[PDB]
Amino acid sequence: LNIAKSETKVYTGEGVDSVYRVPIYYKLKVTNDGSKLTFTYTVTYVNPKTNDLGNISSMRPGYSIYNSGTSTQTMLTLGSDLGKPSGVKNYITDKNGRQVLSYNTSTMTTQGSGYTWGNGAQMNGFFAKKGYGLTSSWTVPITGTDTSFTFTPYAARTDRIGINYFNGGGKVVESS
Amino acid sequence: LNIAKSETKVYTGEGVDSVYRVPIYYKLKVTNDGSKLTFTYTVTYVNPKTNDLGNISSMRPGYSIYNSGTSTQTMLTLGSDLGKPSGVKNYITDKNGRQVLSYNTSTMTTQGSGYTWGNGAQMNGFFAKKGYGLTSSWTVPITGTDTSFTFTPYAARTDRIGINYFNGGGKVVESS
Ligand code: NA
Ligand code: NA
Repeated sequence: LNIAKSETKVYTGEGVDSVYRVPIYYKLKVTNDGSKLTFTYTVTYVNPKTNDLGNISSMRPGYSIYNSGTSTQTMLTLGSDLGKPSGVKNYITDKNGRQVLSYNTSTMTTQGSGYTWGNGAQMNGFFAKKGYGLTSSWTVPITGTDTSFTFTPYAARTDRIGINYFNGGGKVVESS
Repeated sequence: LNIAKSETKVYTGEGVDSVYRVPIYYKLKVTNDGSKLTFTYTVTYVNPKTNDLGNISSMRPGYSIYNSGTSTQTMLTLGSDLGKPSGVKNYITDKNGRQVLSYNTSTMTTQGSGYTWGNGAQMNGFFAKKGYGLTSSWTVPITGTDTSFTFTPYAARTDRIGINYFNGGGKVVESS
């Protein structure tokens, strides 16, 4: 049938460098070959649309930027049929996306998999006033040493589900 | 050696029912038997510490509460060596935690696994002014049909990593 061997989508966007008051841009290229996704992520002061570099003539040579945040600032979230990310290659690319030089490879660390459940049950005042409780239970298989988890309690009246009576206070966090 | 066959921890906390201005409580019991974690989650107006029901005599019998939020309000996050959660049993428990009746079982839906990378590389003004870019790349294996993902771009000066130049605007989201 001569089906495509890969499909690639390119996303761009922009923000503002607060220090020099100029636009800063990102480009995210994602390629799907059927076996794996390949991500290529670039931060630059060159507009991807016009290929023109912004006016940063006053930018000092020692000024430096990161393209990633702290270990707790999630940048990538993956669906259930995507496996474990590889190491992250870091490098400097020229105006045409070609590698100028490369730095040390980074390691992906997970913040964990998040879950919720639908068709939530409810407890009425008739039961509540008897001292009854609304209870949910589930099990989670253990496949190795890292059995860490976090749990966020939730309670809300049925006609205003958005207002959490616990408001984020009593979060349960368990290491290692 | 007669090693314990299981270990259990019980977490409690409290919030406020805005409508009736009374404390509302949660209890989370987590049991580890080596093969799986078992979670038991209860929302109630009975104080777990004193075993005393708050004053909700004015609570109308038709008043109802949920113990969970929307499909996007993450309540449980699991570490890398924890597998896929089972179905969630829903039921009403009495003052002593015994089942009074049960409702329909709920289904856990994942919000995905979150990731970040450390040892982030940096680009200096000398390179930026050449029209160069800071680039990271990685691959992700595909094991099924759901290859959805989200990506949040990030850029910050190296002496103030906390201020994201993209501020959350250009988030990349891909279905199904
Ligand atoms: Na964690
Ligand atoms: Na998703």
